[PDB]
Amino acid sequence: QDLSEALKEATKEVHIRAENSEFMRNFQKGQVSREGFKLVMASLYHIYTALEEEIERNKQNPVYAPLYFPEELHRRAALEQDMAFWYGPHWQEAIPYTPATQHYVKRLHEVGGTHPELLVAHAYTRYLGDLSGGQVLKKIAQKAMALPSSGEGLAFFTFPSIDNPTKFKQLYRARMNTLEMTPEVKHRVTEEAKTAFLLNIELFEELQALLT
Ligand code: HEM
Repeated sequence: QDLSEALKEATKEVHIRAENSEFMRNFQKGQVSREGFKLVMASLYHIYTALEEEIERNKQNPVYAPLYFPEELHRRAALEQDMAFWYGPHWQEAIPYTPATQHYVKRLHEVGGTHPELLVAHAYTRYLGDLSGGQVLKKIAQKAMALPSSGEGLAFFTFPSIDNPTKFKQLYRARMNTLEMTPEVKHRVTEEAKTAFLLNIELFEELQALLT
């Protein structure tokens, strides 16, 4: 069984739980406000910063290299633009760093520094989601908060280097199947992907609690 299929099958149930989390449920209803959106985007800034820092550390490592797509996927630069938009010129010292966010970042550095062979699980969970449900959220966010089609404030959800996300995802899944794979690595990677989904669910549950 190819890794791409193993990952889809391994995370299909927790995905349902994540897509139906209270924060996302409200988001999908269009009940997202500036305060809530700033909280999640600021948390993603910390998360993607840590993820991409570990990706850079392991870009030459064969256990990850085939999936090294900085130009097409990396979000840090986009998030820095969004942070300046939502938080202003001094966003660096204005944005929050919640406990759930720190926990996520913590696991990211553990994987990147000690278990690099599992890094693919974390890139898969965030990036492929960004190119799927993330595109739906972008549309909802634009309508709910009156964000311009010009993209300001939603740079994170925009991939100017990917003409067709559907096609890119297929390329990505295929590339995931070229990584050196053993029963040991395959089992652990699917396990870490489930953990990645849980870290996201816990972030959303936390943010929702902070807002309510
Ligand atoms: C906001 C609610 C969500 C919606 C509307 C949504 C919707 C979708 C849809 C329609 C697909 C299928 C795309 C395809 O076959 O190419 C998908 C795939 C995916 N989603 Fe979500 N999603 C949501 C939440 C999430 C969350 C919170 C995560 C984890 C951060 C996530 C990560 C993924 C991943 C990793 C895939 C790719 C699965 C695969 O093809 O192996 N999604 N999502």
